[PDB]
Amino acid sequence: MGPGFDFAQAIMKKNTVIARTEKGEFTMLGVYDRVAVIPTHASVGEIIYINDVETRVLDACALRDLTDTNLEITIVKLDRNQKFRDIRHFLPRCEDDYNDAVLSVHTSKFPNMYIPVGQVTNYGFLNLGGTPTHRILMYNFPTRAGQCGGVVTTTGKVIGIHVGGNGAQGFAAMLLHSYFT
Repeated sequence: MGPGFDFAQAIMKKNTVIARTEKGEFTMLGVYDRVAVIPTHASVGEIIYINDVETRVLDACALRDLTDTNLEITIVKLDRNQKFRDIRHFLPRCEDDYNDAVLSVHTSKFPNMYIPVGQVTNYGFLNLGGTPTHRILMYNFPTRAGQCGGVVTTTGKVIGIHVGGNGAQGFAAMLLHSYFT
């Protein structure tokens, strides 16, 4: 509908796949080469389904900060025959707050879904499902089951992936450029 939705669509149309684990179907962001991200609660194993095709997992790393605190991001290298468009230049370098973000989801349950979530707070610490988590972004939208892995964007930046909510707020894990050197 406007330039925020334009940037979000451009990311969804080229840099997402549908990932299925034993814990559900997730929006999965491809970042560069065969490297993608997914919420750590997806419990990625040795095999994952990518657009309903059986795919070997070459590597999976559940990120933690240097205090050994959960970040809720798993970086996955896929045994896929095709590379993603490199979007690392759209990743922020530092923790920040944002205006006018969009959350975009693409699954069997929610195809072509886009949500203007408004202002995004650097929330920091969250007890996420009982697990102490750092580098959390918050937005005041009543996000639902089926939105985990959703991509959070502003114009020109890919800033996080949706990892949870409390019924009134939604929470995303930050993406930082330094995760993908």
